Amino acid sequence: WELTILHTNDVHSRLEQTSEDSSKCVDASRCMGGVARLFTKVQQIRRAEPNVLLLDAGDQYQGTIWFTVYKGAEVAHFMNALRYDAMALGNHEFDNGVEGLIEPLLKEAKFPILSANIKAKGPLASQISGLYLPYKVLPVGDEVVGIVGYTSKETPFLSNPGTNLVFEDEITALQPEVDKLKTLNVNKIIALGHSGFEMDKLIAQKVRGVDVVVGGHSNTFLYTGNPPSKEVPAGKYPFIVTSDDGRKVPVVQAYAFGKYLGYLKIEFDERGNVISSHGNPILLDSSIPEDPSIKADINKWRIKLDDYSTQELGKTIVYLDGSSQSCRFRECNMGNLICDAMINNNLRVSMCILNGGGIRSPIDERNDGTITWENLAAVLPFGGTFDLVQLKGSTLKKAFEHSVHRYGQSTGEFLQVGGIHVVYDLSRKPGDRVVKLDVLCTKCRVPSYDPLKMDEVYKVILPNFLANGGDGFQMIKDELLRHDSGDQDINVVSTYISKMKVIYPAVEGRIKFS
Amino acid sequence: WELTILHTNDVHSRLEQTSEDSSKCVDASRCMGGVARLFTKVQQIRRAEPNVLLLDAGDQYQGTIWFTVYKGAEVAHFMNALRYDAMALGNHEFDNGVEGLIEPLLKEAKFPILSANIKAKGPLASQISGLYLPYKVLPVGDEVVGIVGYTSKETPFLSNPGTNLVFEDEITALQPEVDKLKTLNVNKIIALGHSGFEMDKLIAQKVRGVDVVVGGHSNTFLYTGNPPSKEVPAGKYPFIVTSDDGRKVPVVQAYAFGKYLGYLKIEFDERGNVISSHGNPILLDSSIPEDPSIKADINKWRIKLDDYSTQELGKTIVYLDGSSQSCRFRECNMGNLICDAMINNNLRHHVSMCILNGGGIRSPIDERNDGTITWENLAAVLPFGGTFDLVQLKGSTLKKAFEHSVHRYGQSTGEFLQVGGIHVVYDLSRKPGDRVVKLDVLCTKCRVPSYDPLKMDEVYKVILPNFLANGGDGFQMIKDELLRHDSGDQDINVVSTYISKMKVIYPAVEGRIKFS
Ligand SMILES: N#Cc1ccc(Cn2nccc2-c2cc(Cl)c3nnn(-c4ccc5cn[nH]c5c4)c3c2)cc1
Ligand SMILES: N#Cc1ccc(Cn2nccc2-c2cc(Cl)c3nnn(-c4ccc5cn[nH]c5c4)c3c2)cc1
Ligand SMILES: [Ca+2]
Ligand SMILES: [Ca+2]
Ligand SMILES: [Zn+2]
Ligand SMILES: [Zn+2]
Ligand SMILES: [Zn+2]
Ligand SMILES: [Zn+2]
Repeated sequence: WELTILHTNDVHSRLEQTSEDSSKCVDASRCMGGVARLFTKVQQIRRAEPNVLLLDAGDQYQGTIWFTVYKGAEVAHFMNALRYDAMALGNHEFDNGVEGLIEPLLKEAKFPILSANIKAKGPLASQISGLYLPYKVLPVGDEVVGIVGYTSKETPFLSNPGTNLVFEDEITALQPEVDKLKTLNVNKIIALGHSGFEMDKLIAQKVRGVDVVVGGHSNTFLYTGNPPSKEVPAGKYPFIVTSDDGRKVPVVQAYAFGKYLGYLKIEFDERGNVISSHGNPILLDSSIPEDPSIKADINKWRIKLDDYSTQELGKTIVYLDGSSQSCRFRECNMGNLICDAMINNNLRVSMCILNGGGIRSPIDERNDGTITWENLAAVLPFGGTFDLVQLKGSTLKKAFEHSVHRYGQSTGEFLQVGGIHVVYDLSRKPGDRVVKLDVLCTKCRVPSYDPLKMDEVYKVILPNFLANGGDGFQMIKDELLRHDSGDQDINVVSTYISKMKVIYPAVEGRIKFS
Repeated sequence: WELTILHTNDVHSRLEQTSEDSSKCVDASRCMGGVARLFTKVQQIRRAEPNVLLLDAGDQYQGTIWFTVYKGAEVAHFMNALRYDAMALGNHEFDNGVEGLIEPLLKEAKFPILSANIKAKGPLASQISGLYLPYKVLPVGDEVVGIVGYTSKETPFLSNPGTNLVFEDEITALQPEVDKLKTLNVNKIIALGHSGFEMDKLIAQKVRGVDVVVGGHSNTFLYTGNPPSKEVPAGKYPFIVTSDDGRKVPVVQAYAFGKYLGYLKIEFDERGNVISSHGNPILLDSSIPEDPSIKADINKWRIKLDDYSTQELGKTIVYLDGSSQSCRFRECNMGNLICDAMINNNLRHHVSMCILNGGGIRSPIDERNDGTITWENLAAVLPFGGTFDLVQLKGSTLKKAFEHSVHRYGQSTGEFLQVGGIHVVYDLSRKPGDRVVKLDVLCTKCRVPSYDPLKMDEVYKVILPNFLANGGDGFQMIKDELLRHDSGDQDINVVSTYISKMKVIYPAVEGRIKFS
């Protein structure tokens, strides 16, 4: 018995086709992704193959003005038009609180929404009953396939789920669900969820009964053979994990932003054991036509976003690299621009820290350098503030160690900086990787970089998200000596670009590796 | 027979009293120098000692809006009121060309103006004839004292003396003059000139018959004992040179900007040989009152200078270090500010690299006056009225410019480069012309700018002053090897427009220049 799995993850409000770097589509002839194109490819597979499932591994919420304006209503409408079979909750599904998940998405979706490790309590428990499920048993031809869902246990530190939801350990909560399916004679089981590639391999190894793992969160690109675009593979597609019960478990992910459609063909025996598997993500480029009916519908919804002011805030003569491949791994000029904008607005304090997890999109310079509100909203969508904090040298050293404590997994805590020169040695054990930390003096007439002192006190400008312990920055929230509310994030950056008129941020050696 | 030599050098238009860093006077209670205070000190010494000479070793011209507006007429007027006995020509006396030296200074000074190594040719020979002299024999009581002048051989690369003036080697030109003085029965000889401390010491050692050397140009601070202010001594006052003809020759200098009055008391024998010498520069601080007559006259002349729009151009929240002790020796934030203003103004109407000679940065700016920056504060930093131009350069040409930048490091010369979009590391222990150990530059043929090592065979677009594109400060490799040269915007206007745009400025020392 053969099953075809079609899968998307971390679409992040890319409803329309985009530029290859997943920023706004300008040169339409070379544009990729979007739901209109995705529908054409999905229909080509469904008409050719008998047993097909279309799955989403979370983070459809947040990314463009489509979500700023429609707040998830666009997600339910277009995922329904594409006839997704199941979706697992991501951390971004909680960005507008529980109320912002229930009303636009859970009540309007015509497909099951899954998460086995999220438990509701108090008054909310009765209100959210049946709105999301731990699993779904789906008929596929004359057979049945069990799909078990999971969501990152880190969601309370990344989003707004509130106090009436408990995030259990993924492996602990998934085992009673898989066991229940096996007692119900469901021999084919897919683990679909949003925790990242490292947790996906752990679920494949330790959750007895799981046949295939379909994940997201880490924007992992897997490929077998010569890759078709700029994404570099982290391993082969699928990635094979040998479980603790000696079975080969395929693990898959399909990058992010709807650029690719994941495609895996599984050969099962009569007892639901995986005999073999093969496939690859499919690049959704201009050679695949956008579906005419979906496009016409996308255009109708686009009218409300078209009333947004298309006025030029300013110009860039350089590419503004806000890609996660850069800003979560190294110094990126978008990070330097925002940290310099933060310092400049406040002086109208020489040090700045900014998590890569907060930088959500790059900005292209080829459209006569024009920067609009729409371009900026995709970079800074959370509506947070840039606040003043007083920190000890020891707290600052702890935040920089946390910045790289699990380097290489594409996590949000990596820090972009202003008025700070940091050197990291990744060969050293976690918590002892900062080899050099020089900061700009304040008690000096002429500013210059001096070694950080553990017993000294520093004034830093950072997002209110980090002062509140976001991205696991617990040492900031617990040890800060002062915290003053600042100006709105996007407004600080638009004001800076308007004053400067022409911007040119560079990678100047603020972050170095040994 | 006893003689007291009072001496100034590199006053650089500091007519009014200044802040101790020699920028604008704001907190008057702590202000120093100025001609009014100098007059009180000179008057105190003249009434105490019968045999006194007041000498200037050049570079009175250029430094503040006093020179922008009065163009040397303030120099002649106030040097006459102080009754200077003689002055040697400096490089800055040629900033407004030969016509700018002849009309307001040579024609109005009531004292001799000297230089034994400058020779006139062409039609100027007849025009300038006798306006400046190789020497002057001065009566001092019952005796006579010979004073021979000299000017830096480097002046054509630093100023505008023109094609009709020839600069000879100092030692070659001075010896025939000193020998002539001996035949004229002049047994006491002072060499007064503007070539720097290293040349002053060579003059003392090799020019037979010279008794004392009074110099300038290098802003050298000499002192015996504990110094009274922030200047660090380069040696004792006086510095003693053992001459080739077997004598002890004192060499003196008195820093710059009229902050100090050089004071040297000499004991001569009957044949004009130095028996002994002692003194020190006198710090002209608040303990010496300003002469009321000179002060009133200074206030009268300042009326026309206030007409300069006192409108706040912008604000600084940091000290703007444009001092020579910094910008001629290491990375200074005033240099970073100017190079950033040069790149920003050019990108307004892709050029990522900037070079700027420390010799072009003429004053710091203080942040304590509510951070206010005016046209007067700026005109003291950039007074030459030059432009910031676009040039195309080979990687080899740029590497050579950075080698020339540190080829004779430690003499406080102007060729040291301040940078923008460049990361340079020097190792001074190495031979000259092989001191540049690291040179990284910002890419231009990239979507994201980043630092990459310089390539000898590569071609770069640099913003620099027109002065450097024309071989100023000895940058012959720039003038001779550049591939393109476009005219730019006025230097001072580029910096003021940037400050007005930014509103609040805070330049830092970031590690653009490093030493190994
Ligand atoms: N503890 C805590 C905590 C404090 C504040 C918030 C505020 N908040 N409510 C919903 C979304 C946001 C929000 C706001 C701002 Cl300004 C953010 N910058 N980055 N970032 C982000 C989002 C996703 C990932 C993935 N990995 N890292 C991430 C970081 C942001 C989330 C949330 C939680
Ligand atoms: N070769 C040649 C050459 C080319 C151009 C000029 C222009 N020029 N005419 C008079 C004064 C200036 C002038 C203009 C500008 Cl913008 C200058 N920046 N620095 N600097 C300077 C002056 C003094 C010292 C001492 N040491 N280094 C110096 C450098 C400047 C002089 C002069 C000569
Ligand atoms: Ca199975
Ligand atoms: Ca003698
Ligand atoms: Zn995501
Ligand atoms: Zn996620
Ligand atoms: Zn001088
Ligand atoms: Zn000079």
